[PDB]
Amino acid sequence: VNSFSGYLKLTDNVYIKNADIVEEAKKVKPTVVVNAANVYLKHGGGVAGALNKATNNAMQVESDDYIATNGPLKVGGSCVLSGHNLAKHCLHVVGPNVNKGEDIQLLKSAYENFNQHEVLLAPLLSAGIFGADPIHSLRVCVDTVRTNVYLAVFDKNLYDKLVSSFL
Ligand SMILES: O=C(O)CC[C@H]1CCCN(c2ncnc3[nH]ccc23)C1
Repeated sequence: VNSFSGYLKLTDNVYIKNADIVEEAKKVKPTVVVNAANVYLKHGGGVAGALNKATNNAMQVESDDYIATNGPLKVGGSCVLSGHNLAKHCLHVVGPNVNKGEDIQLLKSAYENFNQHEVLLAPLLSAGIFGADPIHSLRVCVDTVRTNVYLAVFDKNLYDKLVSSFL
């Protein structure tokens, strides 16, 4: 038993809700919140900009030190950093950005990072400003993640289309 509430169950291990991931993180304090990161951990907009704003820019300060030490992530890769006031940990995961021409096949590699964590609150990778089809992203998630994932979908209209079209 865990503290996630109001989710629709899609499969044995994947759940979904119309929610603002920032507000969900603020209430649940999950062990892991996933950020929709880029390779530079520049949290300017989308999910990343919203998560970072909610930390009063502490996420960005920590991220800049991480990059200065380690260099950029790989597309499809991830790193574990602090969850600040939102979660114990933040798993920064880089899905391919279609608006940069990155290979959508890397989306599966991106979701594989979730399997290193027993339970996660997450957005749909490569959705939103990353330019991928969220229905495809959900399919890859279901077919790749084996750990327990709670997906927060900000847009109510999108949430209804994902549910109604789910196979
Ligand atoms: O319609 C969706 O979910 C997909 C849109 C992407 C794009 C970036 C922001 N998107 C979010 N997803 C969940 N929570 C959020 N809070 C603030 C933004 C946010 C995900």
